[PDB]
Amino acid sequence: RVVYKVPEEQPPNTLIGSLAADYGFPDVGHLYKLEVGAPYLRVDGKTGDIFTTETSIDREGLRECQNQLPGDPCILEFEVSITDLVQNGSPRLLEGQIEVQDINDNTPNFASPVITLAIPENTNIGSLFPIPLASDRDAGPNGVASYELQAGPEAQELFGLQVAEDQEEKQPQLIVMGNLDRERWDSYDLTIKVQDGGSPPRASSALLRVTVLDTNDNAPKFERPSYEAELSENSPIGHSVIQVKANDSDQGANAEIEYTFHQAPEVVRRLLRLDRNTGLITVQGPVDREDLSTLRFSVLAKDRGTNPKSARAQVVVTVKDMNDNAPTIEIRGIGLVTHQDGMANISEDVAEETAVALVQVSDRDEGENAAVTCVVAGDVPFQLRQASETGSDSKKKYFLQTTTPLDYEKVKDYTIEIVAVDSGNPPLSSTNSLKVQVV
Amino acid sequence: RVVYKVPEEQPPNTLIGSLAADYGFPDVGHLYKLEVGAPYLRVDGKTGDIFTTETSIDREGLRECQNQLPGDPCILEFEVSITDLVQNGSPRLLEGQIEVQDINDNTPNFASPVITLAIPENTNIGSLFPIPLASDRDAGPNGVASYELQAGPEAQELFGLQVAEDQEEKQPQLIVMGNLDRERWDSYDLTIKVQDGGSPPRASSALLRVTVLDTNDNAPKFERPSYEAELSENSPIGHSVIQVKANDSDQGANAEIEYTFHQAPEVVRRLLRLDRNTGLITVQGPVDREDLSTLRFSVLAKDRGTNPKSARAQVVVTVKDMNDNAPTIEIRGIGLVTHQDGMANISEDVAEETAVALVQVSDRDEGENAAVTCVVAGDVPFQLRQASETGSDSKKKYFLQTTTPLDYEKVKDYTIEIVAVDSGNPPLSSTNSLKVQVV
Ligand SMILES: *[C@@H]1O[C@H](CO)[C@@H](O[C@@H]2O[C@H](CO)[C@@H](O[C@@H]3O[C@H](CO)[C@@H](O)[C@H](O)[C@@H]3O)[C@H](O)[C@H]2NC(C)=O)[C@H](O)[C@H]1NC(C)=O
Ligand SMILES: *[C@@H]1O[C@H](CO)[C@@H](O[C@@H]2O[C@H](CO)[C@@H](O[C@@H]3O[C@H](CO)[C@@H](O)[C@H](O)[C@@H]3O)[C@H](O)[C@H]2NC(C)=O)[C@H](O)[C@H]1NC(C)=O
Ligand SMILES: *[C@@H]1O[C@H](CO)[C@@H](O)[C@H](O)[C@H]1NC(C)=O
Ligand SMILES: *[C@@H]1O[C@H](CO)[C@@H](O)[C@H](O)[C@H]1NC(C)=O
Ligand SMILES: [Ca+2]
Ligand SMILES: [Ca+2]
Ligand SMILES: [Ca+2]
Ligand SMILES: [Ca+2]
Ligand SMILES: [Ca+2]
Ligand SMILES: [Ca+2]
Ligand SMILES: [Ca+2]
Ligand SMILES: [Ca+2]
Ligand SMILES: [Ca+2]
Ligand SMILES: [Ca+2]
Ligand SMILES: [Ca+2]
Ligand SMILES: [Ca+2]
Ligand SMILES: [Ca+2]
Ligand SMILES: [Ca+2]
Ligand SMILES: [Ca+2]
Ligand SMILES: [Ca+2]
Ligand SMILES: [Ca+2]
Ligand SMILES: [Ca+2]
Ligand SMILES: [Ca+2]
Ligand SMILES: [Ca+2]
Repeated sequence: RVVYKVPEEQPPNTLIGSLAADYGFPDVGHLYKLEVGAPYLRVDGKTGDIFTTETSIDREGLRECQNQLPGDPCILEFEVSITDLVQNGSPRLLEGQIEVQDINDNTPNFASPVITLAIPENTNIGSLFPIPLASDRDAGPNGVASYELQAGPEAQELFGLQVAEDQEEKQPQLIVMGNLDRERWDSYDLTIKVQDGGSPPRASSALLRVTVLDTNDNAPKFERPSYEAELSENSPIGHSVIQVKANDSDQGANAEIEYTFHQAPEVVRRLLRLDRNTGLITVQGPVDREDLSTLRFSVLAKDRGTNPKSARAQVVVTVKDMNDNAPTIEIRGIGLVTHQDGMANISEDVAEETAVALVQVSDRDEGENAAVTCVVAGDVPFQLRQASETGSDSKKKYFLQTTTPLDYEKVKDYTIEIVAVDSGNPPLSSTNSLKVQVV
Repeated sequence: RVVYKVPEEQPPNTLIGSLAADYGFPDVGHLYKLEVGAPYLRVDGKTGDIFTTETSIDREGLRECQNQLPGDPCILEFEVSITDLVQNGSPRLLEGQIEVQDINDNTPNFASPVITLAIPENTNIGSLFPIPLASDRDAGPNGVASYELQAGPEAQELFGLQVAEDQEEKQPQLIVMGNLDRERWDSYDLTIKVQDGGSPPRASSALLRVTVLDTNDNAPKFERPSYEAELSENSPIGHSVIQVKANDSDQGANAEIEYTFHQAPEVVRRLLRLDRNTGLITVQGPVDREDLSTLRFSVLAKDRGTNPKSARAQVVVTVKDMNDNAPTIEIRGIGLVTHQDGMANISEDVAEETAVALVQVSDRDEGENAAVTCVVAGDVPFQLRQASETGSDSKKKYFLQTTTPLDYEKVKDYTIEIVAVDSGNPPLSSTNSLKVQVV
């Protein structure tokens, strides 16, 4: 009817207590038989002495106390029946109770010998991150008592050990104490150590890995800020113009880049295609220099981050000239010489070095492809003389003057064909006529 | 019945000849009427004098002599009838003939005031190239007599004027006297001048253009002889590896280049694609560094000439490592400790710092992705000690030794789980077990 406090895991045949403190007398005509708790306990039979056995009483692994709360003790009950050896025929039944005293026979440890914590790279100082707890099958001071953060020099002054001391359970926590930057270090090796509070203390150690996640904190940047390239007029579709490239220090989709035309006039969009993945600018239209000599635009690199960061680069492509236009001869009336549908009305009186018509010839190409030379065909008395001076210009003009004295009778009409050709390869030629009619 | 030689284009009423040399007498009872050649000739009627008219006799443009050969003269016949004025009733019929003497009234000229000759750029010295002839409506010395080649300084000492003097006709010819090279000059401006042989002489001048055709005499050349590039393991299909570029000084199809793998092992062909037109090498397979750390090959640029000229360029791509392989834990028997299906048979006698098994852990990645750390899980009396020294190698090995004194009774069997993790981002972990059974 009284309780007996006993340590667990005692050695066999350890005296727990004597019922001498109870009502019976020592070895006095009473048989002490045990009826309950047979596996663990054992009685002297003659005396009221209780003893242990070779089946060690284990607080941690005994049914009676498995799902228990911290405050409650581990109890196992027993029933010792005493029968008077004087043949009196009425056994007494003494109910008894054992409170198992705990002892530090279990080590605290973590579910896994390694722990992986994931911390965004620009988390503000003071941020907390929980660590998986260590469990101790023991109770009281023999349970989890204190953690400790063992880290290297670099890791020190970045991470600290703060512990929520909530009566529920020890909550360990990693406090961020410095700025992280995945583009500098993306892995840290901490070591966490746990101990229990009974002496001598038990301990465990798990490796705490801290990897840092990527934030889109870096925008893309182009190899060089601006791009130059040349491209031949009338190039074949698919011909490669230039390749633009930018790279981003981030990781994953925060560094995956896509290229797109930024503020490109329609005229350029029609003629150029920009492969968004490879950043390759190729031709997709008729590159005609005479329409546009040089095309300018800016390309945009955008990383695939949720809040994507941009980057701009200027690019200019100069179009190299091709000889795809022939010279053009125009004939018009100089001074008082009216022209109409390619005809002229002249008298045979003013006949020497007299300008009849003014011819201007011009070629839309560049340089040697517009270096035009012009002459008069056949045998007709009309010289082409240098009209005026534009320097060394590609377009020139000539006085179409007379070289002979004319007479209405012998010569009646004319048909003059002027021929022009450019110094190209292949060369291009044009011809234009003029029927000077005399009166 | 006699012939009369007369120049053409005479002035009207020019005395050609008198029939006084014939049988009749001057103005003696004979009427001289003209019956043939009315348009051009005219007779005095009283005398036997023949005269011209205002319809000028033209050798060049008269029907009687159009399709004639050089030797033949221009003839026109006439019939003068004489009737005796003494009423004798039997007219005599005098047949006569005029040979038109030629005079230099026509200028030699070319069909076109400009002539375009096409000369391959590496034609050997001495090669001949015909020039269109000049035509002269005149005949004899009044016809084409001599050409002349008027050229600039640069053109001089490259081209000469040689003339086939075949009795058929003057054949002008341009003789090549120096090496041409379209990659140096692709256009030349000669001037050809023709004259006739009657004095004063007539002349014409046509511009003779000489353009040079392209021969595939230049092979392509790469921007730089060799190419380096980096490429991340397991890159997405289509990702741009590098762009190779070569250019050729020729023109047209002799400079159009196509790029193809030259002597590339199949392993590289499976993983890389080379766009033959743009020369862009992109990814088309699983880039696995552990299979090949760096891929080397050579690319070929071939111009589209009929006899195409080649160009080779070496290229090496180093594969950047990714953490796509987890560490591997192997457990094997050290010394006299036989292992079988992950078991061991040990006695509790040798118990302190006694190697039970040998563990070797290794990661196929590189650097931090193979920087492995290894530990023992849970609470079990077995320490991992540094087995031996490979320096700072990525693969390590540990003695799996005992840390406590064992006894067959209290401890009966074990299950040890070794855990390994690499210093990657993300990190990869592996685990391997070993059931050491005691006897
Ligand atoms: C994004 O692109 C830029 C520009 O290409 C990269 O920066 C460049 O990286 C190369 C490779 O290391 C550097 O080459 C270095 O050159 C110096 C001499 O200039 C030499 O001493 C080194 O041994 C090395 O060969 C280059 O200097 C550097 N340029 C700049 C302006 O930074 C950048 O690395 C790329 N991004 C990533 C994530 O790789
Ligand atoms: C085929 O590609 C080669 C290599 O890119 C071209 O040769 C290069 O042409 C550029 C453009 O003129 C040259 O730039 C020059 O640089 C010098 C200083 O190095 C500067 O003083 C000049 O004003 C000019 O900017 C470059 O030097 C030259 N490199 C070599 C090795 O020749 C070549 O032109 C291309 N083929 C064709 C037909 O264009
Ligand atoms: C020349 O005069 C005729 C006569 O009326 C006229 O029809 C023609 O248009 C004139 N041409 C020029 C160029 O003056
Ligand atoms: C241990 O001994 C048992 C007994 O036969 C045997 O079956 C087993 O294979 C042995 N294992 C080792 C690792 O020696
Ligand atoms: Ca216990
Ligand atoms: Ca404990
Ligand atoms: Ca305990
Ligand atoms: Ca950062
Ligand atoms: Ca980042
Ligand atoms: Ca980014
Ligand atoms: Ca054009
Ligand atoms: Ca052009
Ligand atoms: Ca032109
Ligand atoms: Ca007149
Ligand atoms: Ca004539
Ligand atoms: Ca002539
Ligand atoms: Ca003549
Ligand atoms: Ca050449
Ligand atoms: Ca060539
Ligand atoms: Ca070529
Ligand atoms: Ca791989
Ligand atoms: Ca790898
Ligand atoms: Ca790895
Ligand atoms: Ca023993």
